[PDB]
Amino acid sequence: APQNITELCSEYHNTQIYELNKEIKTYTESLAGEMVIISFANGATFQVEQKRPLERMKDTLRAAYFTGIKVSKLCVWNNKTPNSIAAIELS
Amino acid sequence: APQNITELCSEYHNTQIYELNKEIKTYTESLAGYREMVIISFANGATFQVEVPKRPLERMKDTLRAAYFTGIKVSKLCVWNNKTPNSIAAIELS
Amino acid sequence: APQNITELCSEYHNTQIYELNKEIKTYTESLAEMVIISFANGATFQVEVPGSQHLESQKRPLERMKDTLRAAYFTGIKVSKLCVWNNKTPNSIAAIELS
Amino acid sequence: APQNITELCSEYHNTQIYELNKEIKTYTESLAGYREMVIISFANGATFQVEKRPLERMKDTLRAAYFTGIKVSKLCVWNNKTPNSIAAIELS
Amino acid sequence: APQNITELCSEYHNTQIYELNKEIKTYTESLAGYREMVIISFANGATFQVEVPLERMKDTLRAAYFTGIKVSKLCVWNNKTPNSIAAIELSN
Repeated sequence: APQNITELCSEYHNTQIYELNKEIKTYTESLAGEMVIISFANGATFQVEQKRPLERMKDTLRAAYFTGIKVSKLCVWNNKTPNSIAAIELS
Repeated sequence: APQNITELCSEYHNTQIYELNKEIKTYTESLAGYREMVIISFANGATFQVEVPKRPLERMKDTLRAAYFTGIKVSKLCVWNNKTPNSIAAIELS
Repeated sequence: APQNITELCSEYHNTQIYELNKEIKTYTESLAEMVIISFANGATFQVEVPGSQHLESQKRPLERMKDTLRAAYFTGIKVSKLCVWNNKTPNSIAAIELS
Repeated sequence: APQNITELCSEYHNTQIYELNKEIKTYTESLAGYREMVIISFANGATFQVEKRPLERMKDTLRAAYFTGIKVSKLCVWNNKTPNSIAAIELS
Repeated sequence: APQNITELCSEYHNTQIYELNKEIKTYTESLAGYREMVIISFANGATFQVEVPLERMKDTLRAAYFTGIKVSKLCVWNNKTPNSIAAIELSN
């Protein structure tokens, strides 16, 4: 089984790794019958997107925001606007 | 999809942005049958709630409670202009 | 609609406001369900049971309230006011205000 | 209803109160399934377990007490089990 | 019933106890169908995953990561790779 985010990210289609090593600057959450958007100080902006796994990821990004912990890497779907998160590495 | 709260707000009917840039002064929660009511207010008196003008509603309530507990600044709210307290459609924390 | 705990409290039957401005001194939890909180003055309150108070009290909201009260206890944050039902002993919590 | 842990503990068959006033020294948990346990131990060797949603809640409370170093004041436990099974907890 | 992680680990088949006494250096979570994969790593390269929801264990590891609390021991199926976690002990 894949051992890290780079290996995991290769298993998906239309994805790439963003290496950020930064805390989340802005956290946005909206009712969508919830969409979650995060941005970083350099302006990189990502959205979340299944029920259960998506709630866990939304909780993780929310907690990261409130605690100011560093996001190391994201694996994202690059055919989406903003790009959609497949995996997260905190380190 | 829009990547900021201003444009997201524009996609709902009868909503507006309030720019706050301050921490929640009071957080109130009450039993209301199948759901809890959750009301927040700020130092200038602006009062807002979570209520549809399910799971996502719960998530919003938890975000506002966490914001209250931690004293984190609320940057913006997109709210519906229905009731006072106005219902929250979106939140931005920065 | 009501916009604060005082206005909300008047919508229920058999309630009162309790003015606290204190952190929770004692948190008690039992699985045989019951959550009880107490403050330095001896003021003691319980969380309601699902299906009580004309169905104003139901399982999922109560779980959320239990979460809030436990967080308040652990973090030492002040409870400003409670809206409490007086038809139970200890009085049971309808609403919580944190400030 | 009971107003404290002593009153509630008196309501059940084969329970007893242990007074601790100590922080949790060790927290152990296994995966959901038939072998799922949460086990807590204190400095003096005293060890307890949590044997639906009330069960979830109590496990969460113990885990948070460990993470934070909050003192456990009292436990109401069934002592027809080893480790004794927690019926109620008092934090103070 | 078991009273500690070693006794708990012996209720599983082909498990071992990996002693660590270290904080988690990296936390990775990823979307799969029906559940998220969760992978943790330590500074020495030791890498573990949660799999047989297993939501409680996932919550515990994430909280350990966020708070920097030490993971004392893991009971793992050490035939899996990365090894899958059956139980965790938190101690300092």
